[PDB]
Amino acid sequence: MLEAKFEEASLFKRIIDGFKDCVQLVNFQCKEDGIIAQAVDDSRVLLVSLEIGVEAFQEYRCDHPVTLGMDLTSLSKILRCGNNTDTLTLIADNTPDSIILLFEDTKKDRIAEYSLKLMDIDADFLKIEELQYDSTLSLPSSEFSKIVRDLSQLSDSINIMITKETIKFVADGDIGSGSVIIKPFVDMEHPETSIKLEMDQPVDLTFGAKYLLDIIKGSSLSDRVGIRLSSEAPALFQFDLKSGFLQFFLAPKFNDEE
Amino acid sequence: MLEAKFEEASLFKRIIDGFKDCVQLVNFQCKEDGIIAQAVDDSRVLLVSLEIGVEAFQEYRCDHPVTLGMDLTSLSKILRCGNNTDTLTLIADNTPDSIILLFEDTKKDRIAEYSLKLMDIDADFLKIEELQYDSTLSLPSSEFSKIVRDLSQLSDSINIMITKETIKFVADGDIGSGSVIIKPFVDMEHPETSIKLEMDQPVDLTFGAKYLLDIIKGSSLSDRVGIRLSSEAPALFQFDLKSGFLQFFLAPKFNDEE
Amino acid sequence: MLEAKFEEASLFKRIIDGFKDCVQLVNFQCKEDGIIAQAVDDSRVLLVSLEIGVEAFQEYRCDHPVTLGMDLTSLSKILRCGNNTDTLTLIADNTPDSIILLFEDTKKDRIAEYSLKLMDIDADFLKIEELQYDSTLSLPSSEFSKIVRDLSQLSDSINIMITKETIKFVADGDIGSGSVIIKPFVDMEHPETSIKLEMDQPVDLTFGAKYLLDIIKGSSLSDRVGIRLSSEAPALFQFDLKSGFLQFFLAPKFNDEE
Repeated sequence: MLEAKFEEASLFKRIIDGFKDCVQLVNFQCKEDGIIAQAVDDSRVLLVSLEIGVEAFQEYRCDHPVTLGMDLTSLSKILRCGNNTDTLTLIADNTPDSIILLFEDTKKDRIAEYSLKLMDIDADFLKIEELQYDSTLSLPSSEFSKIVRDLSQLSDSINIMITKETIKFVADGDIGSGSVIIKPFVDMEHPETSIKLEMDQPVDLTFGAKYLLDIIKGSSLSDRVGIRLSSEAPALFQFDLKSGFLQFFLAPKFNDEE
Repeated sequence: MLEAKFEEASLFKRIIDGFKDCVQLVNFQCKEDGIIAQAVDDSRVLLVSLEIGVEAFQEYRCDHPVTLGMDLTSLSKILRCGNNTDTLTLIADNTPDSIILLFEDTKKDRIAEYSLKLMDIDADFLKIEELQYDSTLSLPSSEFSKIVRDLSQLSDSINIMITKETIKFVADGDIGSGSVIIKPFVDMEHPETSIKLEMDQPVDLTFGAKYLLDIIKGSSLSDRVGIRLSSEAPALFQFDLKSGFLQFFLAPKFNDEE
Repeated sequence: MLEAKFEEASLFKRIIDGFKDCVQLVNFQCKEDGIIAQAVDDSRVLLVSLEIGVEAFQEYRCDHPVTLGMDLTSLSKILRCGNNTDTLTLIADNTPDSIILLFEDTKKDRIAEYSLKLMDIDADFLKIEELQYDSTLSLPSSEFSKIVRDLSQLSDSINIMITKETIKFVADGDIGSGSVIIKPFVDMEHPETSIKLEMDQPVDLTFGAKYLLDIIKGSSLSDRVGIRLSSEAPALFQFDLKSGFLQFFLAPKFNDEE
């Protein structure tokens, strides 16, 4: 069973836009403590992991863990109906064939009620995140977006190099090249702008501009993105929600991978 | 002869945008009491009927019913010059080859004067609207636009079902389906939001999302669209003007038609 | 050597957008009194001539005339990083292979430093502007833009006819035709709106709508464009800068040329 309704349909429409783009399907599933989901591009280098806590729903009941996959573009079309304030109510029975998305106006005039035929995925969820990542930084999300779009002009691969007290994005391509370089610092004038960074061992990872571009669409969800990198493992970029989060595990380039 | 000038060129540029899109040509023609026009798509299921009363012109003289057809996209290009406030003056002689559209600034500096070569249509105007339509409703135009765009995401055909005190748009397609359902109601707090509906006999008509999408572009002309449906006849959607109107007669789907 | 930094990176990003579009390459070069540049489309009828005085830089040193060519689209990509306020510093050594464009935030956090591989052009600068042009006019730039976009709807060639106290743009095409006509006049209420025009001999020149469309993108640089026409010579359209300018020499149509 499943019955969950958000206050503002925007929140759910915001989140889904965050990965609607980098993955073809998403296998959603509700647990007693909230909703979670996961997706992997066909290119098999990008993993999307989502969690919306109960804390984010005005009503929520998942009395029996219903797993349900579905095409994202199809889900986005149904979410276009959005109304970003008028109540969105996910509804899905015990063993569903389609999830019913129900929007209702502030009164009872509009019964916008869509049903989206679910997909069929042979659920193989992955737990690849790890305990210790070589380096860990965070920074204003939009600062990060700029850097990622910018450098992706020059090259198809952005290189993220982290050394002691120095974070350096560098794109080197054909027309030329360029590199943004930032340093950790505080700002109690609005601490959520200060660049936090710990580095257990300096790291140098190169990723695909393509994918990174997708990963920054989660910026419309948080004030600060957090990036953790590991030499022997996909880097974990994350954006926090009011209860829950949205994380993208991107596999660093071998020479391919991106 | 013909000499008609609107106060704000916007009004005429607004109207023409309303059907510029769903028809290839329009056969314009002036009568002593105003200007009227009609168009039918090549697909032969959509009829556009327009009427701009004298009441809407600052000057108007049609001393001898000049019928003049013309391509819409071509007319739209000439209307792009629009200036939405600066005086547009339609001018066309007794037996014209082209209509002269003249814009002049608030003084005499700008003589924007275009001439558009008329087309040649063997005028066969149609009077297909009828006395009694099975059901009749009206509603905020934008409410209607939403419903039409929305449902057209799911399907290529929107179905409009009208029963006692229940108006229900339903699109059922491949990714899934969905239906908006509204009920008649008043609102003296701004009566032009209240949903008026009379139903002599309940009706169930299915149309083409494609066409309906075009029909809602007339929303930029009125606060409320009016829809009248008939079992044995094209549905009449209309948008009222300050003297005159703009109506689209769309032929309900057999299985084809849209 | 070369080291020049603008206060607001916008100014340089504004200028380059002005011709980024109508030319493939630009051969930049610094002289003791400022920076200048020139470009010619492959179509060989449009010349772009630029000059940014020292007066427009917060710092400037060109101790040895370094000529450097470069692709514009590539330059525009690097200028997208723009930040329109944060300091852009052009840097190029004595005999460069690439120009380094350096943006820095208001503090020292962001070292956006790009390098653009220069091109290789066998510099043949042209001095084709002349002493006396048959007619000379100026007018609000945006007034001019309108006229140029408008008429380019009807035709592929705009004709500029200048007679005593009458400036008349006329496009005559297939769907029809149209002509804007203006007259010289003063306005001490904001003199920079008054249409200045001297005519030593009346002129009638026809140009390519295509090119003229490009020439008006320099409007985002000045309040008034200035057009000087000559029977036996490319017309000179210009936009003035705070020290310097931007001029486009367009070759009038023979029947071809545009």
